[PDB]
Amino acid sequence: IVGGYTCGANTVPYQVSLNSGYHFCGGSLINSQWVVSAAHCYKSGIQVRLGEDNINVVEGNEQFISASKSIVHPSYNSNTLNNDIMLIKLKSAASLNSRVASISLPTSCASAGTQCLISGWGNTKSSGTSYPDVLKCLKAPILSDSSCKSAYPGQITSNMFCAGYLEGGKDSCQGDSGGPVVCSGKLQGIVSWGSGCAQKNKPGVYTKVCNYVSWIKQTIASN
Ligand SMILES: C[C@H](NCc1cc(C(=N)N)ccc1O)C(=O)O
Ligand SMILES: [Ca+2]
Ligand SMILES: [Mg+2]
Repeated sequence: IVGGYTCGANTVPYQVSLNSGYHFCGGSLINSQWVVSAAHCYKSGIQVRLGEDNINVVEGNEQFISASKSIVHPSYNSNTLNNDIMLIKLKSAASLNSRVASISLPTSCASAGTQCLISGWGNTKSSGTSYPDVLKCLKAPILSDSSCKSAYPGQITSNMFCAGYLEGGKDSCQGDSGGPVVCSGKLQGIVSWGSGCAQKNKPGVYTKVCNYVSWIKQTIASN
């Protein structure tokens, strides 16, 4: 997260860190056994880490659970990043409490101007590499479809939306990928891509979760 602030220990209970000997992507807990992340975050040997703040120190409240299976959307296109969504089933159900809780799926899509909370342990520098120890937060609004498409001509599909600031200085970044975009208590987006980080006229692009609610439910029900 670039230009954000320190969230505060366990203030974002649904945030998860995907770990393979190091933090490589974020994710969101949607129930005791399932996590939603980005399809481009797929890899074998994933350990899901819940209840984290400082990802380099065991502070208490952490729960490390292995992924039993990862389900990348069948129509995911790695060239366009269309359908950039993946479901991860936990080997064992997580113990839900005040520090580890699930986030609700949306019943309807969010409108432009809606304020959302984006979080993650991704890079905090627009020019260079600097990964934080603790979870970072950023309040950002969903942009109009017209501004999004004007910023990324011919690269925005119906399954994506832009959020952020056109002036630059505030944005999600590498490492935040797969993480949550929560608006009014609902998971509306997944950190997907963007041109660089916090660059002017280049807002972040996110997977539009409201288009996948039926797919998520049907997939979870059959697995
Ligand atoms: C570098 C490029 N990722 C870019 C990227 C950009 C943003 C953003 N500006 N909001 C968020 C997450 C990302 O993963 C890539 O993975 O190829
Ligand atoms: Ca920790
Ligand atoms: Mg990336």
